[PDB]
Amino acid sequence: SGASEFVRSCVNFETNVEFTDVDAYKKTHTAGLASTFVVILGTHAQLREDALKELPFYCPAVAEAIQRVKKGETYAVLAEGVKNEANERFVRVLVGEVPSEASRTNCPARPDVVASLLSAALEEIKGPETKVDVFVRSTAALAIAVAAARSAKRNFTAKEGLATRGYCDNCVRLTVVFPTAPNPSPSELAVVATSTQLCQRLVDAPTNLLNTATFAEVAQSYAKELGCAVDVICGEELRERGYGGIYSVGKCAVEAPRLVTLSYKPKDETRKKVALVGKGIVYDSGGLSLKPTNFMTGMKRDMGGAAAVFCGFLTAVRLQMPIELSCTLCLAENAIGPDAYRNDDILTLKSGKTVEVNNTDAEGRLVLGDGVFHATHEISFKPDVLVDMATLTGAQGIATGHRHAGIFVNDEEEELSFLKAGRASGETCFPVLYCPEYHVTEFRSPVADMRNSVKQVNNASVSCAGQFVANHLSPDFKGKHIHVDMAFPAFENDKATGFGPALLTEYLRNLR
Amino acid sequence: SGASEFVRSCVNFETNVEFTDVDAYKKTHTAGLASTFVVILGTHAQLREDALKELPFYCPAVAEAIQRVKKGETYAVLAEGVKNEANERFVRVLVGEVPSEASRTNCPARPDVVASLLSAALEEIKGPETKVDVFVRSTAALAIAVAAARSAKRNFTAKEGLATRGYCDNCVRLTVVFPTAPNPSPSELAVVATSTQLCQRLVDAPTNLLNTATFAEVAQSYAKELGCAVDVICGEELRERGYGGIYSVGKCAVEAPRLVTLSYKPKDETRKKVALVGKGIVYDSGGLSLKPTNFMTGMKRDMGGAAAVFCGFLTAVRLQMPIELSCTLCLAENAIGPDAYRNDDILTLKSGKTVEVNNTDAEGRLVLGDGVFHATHEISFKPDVLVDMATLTGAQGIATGHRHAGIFVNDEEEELSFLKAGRASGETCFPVLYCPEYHVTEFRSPVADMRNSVKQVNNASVSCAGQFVANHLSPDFKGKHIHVDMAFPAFENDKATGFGPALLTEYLRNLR
Amino acid sequence: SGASEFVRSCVNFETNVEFTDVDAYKKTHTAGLASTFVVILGTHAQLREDALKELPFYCPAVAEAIQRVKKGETYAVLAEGVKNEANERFVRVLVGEVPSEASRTNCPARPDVVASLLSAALEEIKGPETKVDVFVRSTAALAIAVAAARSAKRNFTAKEGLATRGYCDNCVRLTVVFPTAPNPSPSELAVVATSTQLCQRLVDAPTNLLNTATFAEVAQSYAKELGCAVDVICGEELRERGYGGIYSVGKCAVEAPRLVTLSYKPKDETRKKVALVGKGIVYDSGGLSLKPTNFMTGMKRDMGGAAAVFCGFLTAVRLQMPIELSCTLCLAENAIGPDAYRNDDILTLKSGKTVEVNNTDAEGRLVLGDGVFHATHEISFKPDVLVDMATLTGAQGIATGHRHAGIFVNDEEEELSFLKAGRASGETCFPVLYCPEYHVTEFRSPVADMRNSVKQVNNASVSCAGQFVANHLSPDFKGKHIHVDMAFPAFENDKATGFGPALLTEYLRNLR
Amino acid sequence: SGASEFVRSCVNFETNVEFTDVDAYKKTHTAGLASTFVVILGTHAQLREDALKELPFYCPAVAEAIQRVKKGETYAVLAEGVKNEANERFVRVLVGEVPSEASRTNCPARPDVVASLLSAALEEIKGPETKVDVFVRSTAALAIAVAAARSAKRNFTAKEGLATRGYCDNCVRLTVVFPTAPNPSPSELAVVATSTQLCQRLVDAPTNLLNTATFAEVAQSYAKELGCAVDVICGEELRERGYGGIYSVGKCAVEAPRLVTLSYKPKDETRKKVALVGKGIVYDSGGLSLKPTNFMTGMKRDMGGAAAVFCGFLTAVRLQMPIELSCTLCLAENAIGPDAYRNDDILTLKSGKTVEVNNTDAEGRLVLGDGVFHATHEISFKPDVLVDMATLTGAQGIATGHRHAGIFVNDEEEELSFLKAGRASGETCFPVLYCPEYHVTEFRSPVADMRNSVKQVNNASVSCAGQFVANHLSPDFKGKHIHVDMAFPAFENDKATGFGPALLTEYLRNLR
Repeated sequence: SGASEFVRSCVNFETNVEFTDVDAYKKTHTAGLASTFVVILGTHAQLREDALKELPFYCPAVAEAIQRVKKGETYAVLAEGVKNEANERFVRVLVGEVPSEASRTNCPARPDVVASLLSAALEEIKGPETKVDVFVRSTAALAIAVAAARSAKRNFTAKEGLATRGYCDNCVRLTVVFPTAPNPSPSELAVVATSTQLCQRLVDAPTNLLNTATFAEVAQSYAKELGCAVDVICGEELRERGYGGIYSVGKCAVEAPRLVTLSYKPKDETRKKVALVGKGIVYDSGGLSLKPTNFMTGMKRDMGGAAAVFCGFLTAVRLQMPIELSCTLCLAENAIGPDAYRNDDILTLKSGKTVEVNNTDAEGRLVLGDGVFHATHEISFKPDVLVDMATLTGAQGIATGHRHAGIFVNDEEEELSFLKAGRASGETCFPVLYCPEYHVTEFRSPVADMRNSVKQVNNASVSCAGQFVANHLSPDFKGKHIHVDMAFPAFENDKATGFGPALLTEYLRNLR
Repeated sequence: SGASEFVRSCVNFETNVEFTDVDAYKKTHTAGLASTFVVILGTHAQLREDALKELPFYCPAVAEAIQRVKKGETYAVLAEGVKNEANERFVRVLVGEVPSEASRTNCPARPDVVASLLSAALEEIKGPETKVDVFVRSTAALAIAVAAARSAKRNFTAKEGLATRGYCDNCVRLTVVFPTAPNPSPSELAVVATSTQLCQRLVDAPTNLLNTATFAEVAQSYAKELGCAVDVICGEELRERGYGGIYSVGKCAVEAPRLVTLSYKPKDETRKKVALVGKGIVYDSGGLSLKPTNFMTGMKRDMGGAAAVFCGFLTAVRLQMPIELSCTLCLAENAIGPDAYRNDDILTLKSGKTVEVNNTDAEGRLVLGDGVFHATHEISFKPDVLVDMATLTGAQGIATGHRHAGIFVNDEEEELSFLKAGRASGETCFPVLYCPEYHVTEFRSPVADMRNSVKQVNNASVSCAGQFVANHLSPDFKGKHIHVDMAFPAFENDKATGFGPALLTEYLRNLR
Repeated sequence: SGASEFVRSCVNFETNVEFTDVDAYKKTHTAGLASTFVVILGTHAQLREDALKELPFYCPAVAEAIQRVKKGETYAVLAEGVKNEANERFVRVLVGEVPSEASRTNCPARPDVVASLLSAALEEIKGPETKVDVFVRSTAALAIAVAAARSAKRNFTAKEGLATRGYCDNCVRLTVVFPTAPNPSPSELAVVATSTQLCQRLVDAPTNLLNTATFAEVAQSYAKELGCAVDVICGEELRERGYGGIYSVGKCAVEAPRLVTLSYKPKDETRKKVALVGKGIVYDSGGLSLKPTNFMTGMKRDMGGAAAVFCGFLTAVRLQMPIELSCTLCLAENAIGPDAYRNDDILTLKSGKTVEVNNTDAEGRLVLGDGVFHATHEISFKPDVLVDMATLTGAQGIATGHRHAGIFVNDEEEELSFLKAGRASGETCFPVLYCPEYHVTEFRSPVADMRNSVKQVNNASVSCAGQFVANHLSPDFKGKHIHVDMAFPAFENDKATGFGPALLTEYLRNLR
Repeated sequence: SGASEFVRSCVNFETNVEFTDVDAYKKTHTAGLASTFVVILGTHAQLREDALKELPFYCPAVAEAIQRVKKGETYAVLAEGVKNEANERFVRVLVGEVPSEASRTNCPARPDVVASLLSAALEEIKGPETKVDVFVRSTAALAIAVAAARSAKRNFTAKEGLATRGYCDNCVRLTVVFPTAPNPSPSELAVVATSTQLCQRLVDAPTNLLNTATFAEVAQSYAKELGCAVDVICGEELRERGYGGIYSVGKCAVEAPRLVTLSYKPKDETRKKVALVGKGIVYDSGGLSLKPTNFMTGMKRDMGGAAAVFCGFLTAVRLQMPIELSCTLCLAENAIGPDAYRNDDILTLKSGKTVEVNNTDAEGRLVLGDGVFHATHEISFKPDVLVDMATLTGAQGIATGHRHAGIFVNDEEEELSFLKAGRASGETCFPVLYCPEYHVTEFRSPVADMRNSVKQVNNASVSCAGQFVANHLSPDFKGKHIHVDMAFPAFENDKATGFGPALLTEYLRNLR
């Protein structure tokens, strides 16, 4: 009933962020400013432009704020003599200075800071459904929209009885104002913002609300709404049909494991054919290889990859992108108990390859193994590109850091393409070593085709986990393979960031 | 059947210790000494008094023992020419010297040493139901009675087939002889000794004998005997009635969790109204936050708080104290398995506050949370004082040591009062920091009202665990709150001490 | 070279904080406000008082700030139309709301929040020697002065070439304005603030600047300035004169250990006689019991106790308090190397008692042992009270938390008195268990009078370390003994707080 | 004594490998085969070519070996009827099959397998100076030469009295035979092989032979031989001239730290100007941040970076490459003792920036910091490119694995160029994240310009160590910066690989 209230919240989810521009704002709001809380974000150079002097909140207090504000920080004032709909004497104005410096591996618009400046600014807002206008000087529309959405306080929350108000603190109604009409359009940015926030909510929902059944149910309802095909292979049907990876990982849990596959065939021409596969570990105990407490917190987030691909798919269908798409969610709970798969058991994955389990907490790659094979051999079409997303390795952070998802890719060109998409979306990635000839030796088994956990921990371990998944691709698959490890990018300041869908959306938007 | 034999043992439990005085001993036993094993305990000054020279076991051997015995130690002799009922040539006499030094935070009669000297003396006794007379020179009746009771070999034991003789080695029948008629009276000391020993037996019973059902059953039978009301909220009834703390902690176990509440309304005037709440974790695995083996031994003792309050209650009813009393036992097993509450799950306690679990082994405070709210909002009366007892923190030892229970108290005066009661009973306490404004910040949650385990371990962690419990008190409760952490005082030399009931008894006896 | 520049900085240290009141501010600054950056701190009730409306920075913007500001937080505005000396259009005004809630163990004026609000407010100030006025509504002068001083950015720092400008960033000149003439007076608060900041600087100085020689040298120069007697027992003189604790702990280091004793006899006659002893471990490697890296960072702060007592002394002499005072600094570096005292070596302390070392990282209590004996047996007078201060135990935090120094005290009345002094100064304390009879057994040695490290870690270990020190008091000392463990209170947000001197000052000021 | 014998061995070092081709072999050795031990290495396709049938060891036994041999493995036969100089009945022939599969990040000629096949083949050779001919089918001359050199048993060794025969087991004289005249030439490959082996020997020499003095002495003697300028800044001269990083790291050791700089100006004019800087930690104890035993073994290899750049330089000078070159060896021992730099000390590097040490075992970046600044500000010319090489992070392995050195590079084009050079040399690299904006925040200090060890371990830690070094580049340096982390590539099967010099050689050879 808390579950079914959280399901209804996901199924009907709309965003609290709208997009417009300065001139449209001027034509529409002829009754002065339409809010009494205003955030103005730009670089030092952008904030010093004459154009700012004509904006409806500009006044001498705001000009002083611009002169005094330091890089990376906000400077708040009360602006007087700025007419407004509420007829307040004062308007609250925050000015935030964004750094201009950006490395070649980073988004030039620095949405990392935009997000955190906005986030800090919005902590002053309590009341329900308060109008806030964010005037931005960057024209990197997509990156900005993501940053705004993930910062708009639509997070999962069960504080102060909010379980009966959609597990959401509805404190902010946000309007982002670009300098000029944005590309992409306002309504596309809204669909993107909606996906980012839904992903954010799915990731931080506790497992007692989001389990394999409830997640499957969300996908099914969205499937009906969007006019998409959907297929669920549940529980014993997985064992009987040979899906020994995902089945064995999930069979101990109270809610059965499931492979959930959604399909979209566009009405217009198909420019490409793409398969998405996502690690949907709704909770990770570690299994018989039990994690210590300090590593087991935040493991409700082990379904981050499935949320990312689910929300990427949802975006692409709503934007009616000209790409044939499958989306496979690999849903399981990694529980501990008498029927838990063991360290030494030998599983037969759907690939037909045998796996000796030497670590029950290298489970995500088992479910992805079955997912990727399903995507390359069991569905209605042959994808040119396969993207698998997972929040899998604590070594991901060590390798590529908190803000760059590690990517293991079998084609230089598609890798570059995927990196460009991260830089444009602000959901940035960095490559890990692609070198299968070295990685495969880490999984040598004396009794099965392979083990699931590396012999040496100190040997390109993010890459190895990608290689394990690659080992279960259909032998006839000759297409491009992108493996994303997004363990740390999926959360910031101990809250989900909604990372993944906008990355995908940008990558897919630019396929030809 | 071993269970039901242990239940019958608890339900009919009588003590093996009786109390009298020197002059009553002289009038009654006109056939010489009534035993052939005699222990004489006092300080250096007490033992050198002329009065000793008139005692029925005094003789030249005993006088030499007194001259030679060292502080903290016993000195054993065979006394000749001391007539006795058994007509033995010799009488075994042990003389034990108690230190006189006692700090302001300690019981001046030093029952710590009395206990350990007596304990050592009674190791020479094997045979069944052997009469032993302990002549004590201290007049601190209550403290002495406790020390005697906990040292009288009525411990739980399953050695050498003793499962079929009440899980008890019935080797000693003990008579304590004070210098003068004691205050309180012999029969009150017996009731106290009975409570101490029953508590001792409950604590060291293994969980395969004492689980949530069997403990509940003991309470129910005592309820019928004493003419007290009793109420049990069991298993699914806890989930359905919103007791999400205690339910979630216990639901994985084979025996269901239970809230067991006993009530006593005195026949005569009510001087005060007091609620007792006790942590009844019959076994602690740690749950998904599994303890290492060396920390998981002695975790049958995690119900020590429930035993303490149950036995305190039982004493107060049998002494017909003029206080209206409730006693709430928070009974659960913290098991590991598929339906175990998770690190990241969000529980709704009966308080209505949401708790994000970041450590499944900070479970006692969850069950106490529901207990204290039940006691402050769901029962027939409004208590002036609430005492919650738990064996909860390994940090308790670090803070206040092995012999002083840590107390977290919201009122200086009641704290002092409670400390005086510990010093008189010899079940000593010491305060921990009371400072809610600092403790509450340790439980900040990004998704719920609070977490259950501290962010920083190094920040008054015994106090913090007390504060967590305080957070779930009914908002209308304006009364005094005493939180006792008795982890280490509950056992000594790897055996239960029966700590708690006499502390309570003394505190309650002195309320006005 | 950098060392003698840091010595000159300490020797000539003046504070950047001045104190006054509203009416004296009004008579003096008749050109309006004397700064253009203003902080106003008070409680919700204090900030809503009519009196505020007449202060020289009050205006409608500021009134709105007061209505909107949240508890524990600051709210910044630009105030227009406010008379000021610079005649700026705007004055920067920050309003900070202090909580009114304070436990019985806490300072009612909540300087903890005052400090952190001020600290946050002062992060906007970069330029040199910028005038800032802090109007406070609390009349708890002493607490406020400390909070202000420690928050005024006079910290030790070697950033950006500041080694040649006294290791100090001179960015703020601070004026604190009370509602009425403060008690104590402005010039007394300035001396106190000077002491707090000097202590703060000594504690966070690195050991390559503050070693045993340089610290000794500071004390000697201050001694000459203040007209105080001073005595140094250095290196081999310590071994030869029997100071085997402090000598053995320090003898491996490059700079020799030293006992530095300062004396002050007042001009007025006084009955009151007090000895201060401080743990001066300029760096703690752990010795042969080497600390891991994550515990060894911040161990330049192991001289916190010596800084505290040195600065308490300096305050008391500058205020010409009517108390005869000695101050003994126990200076050593705990280094690792061939001549490092060993785990198993047997030392002969000055007390004449032998100590078997079973942990080289329980070193502070060794140097304090020699310090306290020196203070109770080797100096010109017999103190009524001995206070020893040390930053010693990581268990201190576990016991009494980050903000309350643990106190081990042999006299209930003096303990209460010392607690009252912590509450008034805002440098709060809380008692630990005083029970020597239990503590002494933790130091049983089979080959010497005692060990130095507890057998059991989980047995009132802060108390035990206090007891060890007590064991080396002169046998003829019958006076009051206060042992302060200030490990965690000495730092906050990874910067020194200057904790200790004001506590002492307040305790000493109120000796009757 | 053993030291000066190891110095003489390094100074006069000649290789045991010679290079030729099939046709030149045929014209020269007209008495048939010039050895009686023959290794033939190629791929499945290469080994089945008709050309093999005409080689002087071909016979029906060898043909069967080719048909039966498995990939990655060797297959040995005794070949009969093969013309040879010794006129033996049989010639020992080993056929090794190399895989053809190579990823885009790997050397296509797979010298990794060539090396290990050759290595296995050469384990049969014991006798002194035994002639072995290796016929290879790959034309990747440079890669092959390296593989051969590092596999030719010229390793450091002190077994069986070999301390008096140059710490070298002279068991093999090796002749590598390509299909056609190789590019580069035989005599260039010999110089390269000489460098690889010398590097291999320097890396696995124990510190009791190779310390900072002895390494400095080798460099000086080579300097004289080659006609190169050389400069040494030794011990106290480093402190006095402001080199606080390298000085502080090394000052505890018995042999003083040294900055050793060699220069080469070519005879031909050249625009290209390159600086090499190498981490020369001759032994790493960890300092006060002491390593456990299992991490401290192989720490004689912490000078791997200095050996690499020293040997790269030596190659480039002997080949008279048209590049102006400096080579700075940052020589120190990281010892433990009383004058060991501390965790909390604040160092002033030559850059003029202050460093708060929060880990004494992040020492290599301190010495490199002074090295890189010296190279960019204190030498006779302004390099266009700076390459710093170090064996620094155990995280390097986690990130980029055992065979790919991690590279942190400030210019995408130069990175690609450096990667191409690793693929051609077979000393392969892979990029780590370049994103200074994220890395610099990991080194925030409250008392100095920066810390030296990351706050978070799980945040692109190889990259962060690179960034630290970058922070101490001269502010006027606008050139390209390549930071190489070669911790694991420097050793294989617990023996030094000689990694680095050939990578450099190839990169330098191809500068445009």
